[PDB]
Amino acid sequence: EQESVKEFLAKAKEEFLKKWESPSQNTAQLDHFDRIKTLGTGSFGRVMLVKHKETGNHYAMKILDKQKVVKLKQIEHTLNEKRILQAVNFPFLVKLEFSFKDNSNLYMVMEYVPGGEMFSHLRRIGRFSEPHARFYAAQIVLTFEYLHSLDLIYRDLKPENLLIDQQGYIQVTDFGFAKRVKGRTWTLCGTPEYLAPEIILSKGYNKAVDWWALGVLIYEMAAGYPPFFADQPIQIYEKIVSGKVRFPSHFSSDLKDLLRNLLQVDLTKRFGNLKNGVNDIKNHKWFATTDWIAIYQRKVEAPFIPKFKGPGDTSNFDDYEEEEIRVSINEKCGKEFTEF
Ligand SMILES: O[C@@H]1CCN(Cc2nc(C3(O)CCNCC3)cs2)C1
Repeated sequence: EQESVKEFLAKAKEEFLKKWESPSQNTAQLDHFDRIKTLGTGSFGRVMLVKHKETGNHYAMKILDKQKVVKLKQIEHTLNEKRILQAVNFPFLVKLEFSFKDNSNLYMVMEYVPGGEMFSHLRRIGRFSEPHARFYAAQIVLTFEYLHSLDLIYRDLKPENLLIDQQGYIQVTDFGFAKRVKGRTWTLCGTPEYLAPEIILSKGYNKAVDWWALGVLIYEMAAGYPPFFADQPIQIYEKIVSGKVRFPSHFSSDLKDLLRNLLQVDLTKRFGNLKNGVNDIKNHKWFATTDWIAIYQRKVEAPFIPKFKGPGDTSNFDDYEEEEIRVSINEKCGKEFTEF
């Protein structure tokens, strides 16, 4: 690669390792914030819009229930998420501003991106044109180049995890399955439609699973639906391990060729995992119009800007039952979460 790219990545790794080896802890508390609205909810946590009482700034606060984290075998995953987020720095990653814990919960306080999830915009418009899909895909290619050079795998790429910001660019959120991996890793995790064959088959796997998931994401952005789907997960998995993929006739020949190389069932033949690494993707014909430096510098005009009224507008997120943030009078699971 050009020495300027090599030097960029060498410094990125130096700065990551310094924060990785000495993580920040305990940098706010719950009563520093006013609760506004629930933005999302899952099996062991939720994300709430909050406002800091002294500065007036808005944030997305992820709240994880310690007891549910333990029951669902997510302890190490939640420790990975916070340790990685407090150590990374890249234009297309949502920034962690504070973290802390109390008797009941773990808290990660992230910047609030008001434009909504890419998933909502995709389903409202139907499908993105190839230039629009390519603008987003270029940001993911650069983000994975950064993460993989730090020995990090992301493991949850899908449209719900890509937020659209006030300039129309992507912010990747949700590091719940991200991990530092120097060789292979073995946990079964991720969303069925996006899993690579080697995860489904219980093999030791590597960063090539993120490049498979980028093929699924680019197909879904340009078609409007993912390439492998079915009513039951087991039927999705049969489709994935065949890798049989039919493309819409409106796909360009260059898009089909890129996708056959990202959706390659043999991980040793998959683009992103060959001798030339990410450069097989950056130099592919489907990306011939992409100015990689201009994208990184945020100098390209975006395909659209979300409609919203201000930094606290929630109109691009959906409505959930509003539940208490209860804090037990007694400490739960203190040992398991000592390092958080
Ligand atoms: O029963 C034994 C006593 C403690 N138990 C720890 C566990 N670890 C998992 C992991 O999935 C393994 C891979 N790394 C992510 C977490 C599931 S149970 C195992």
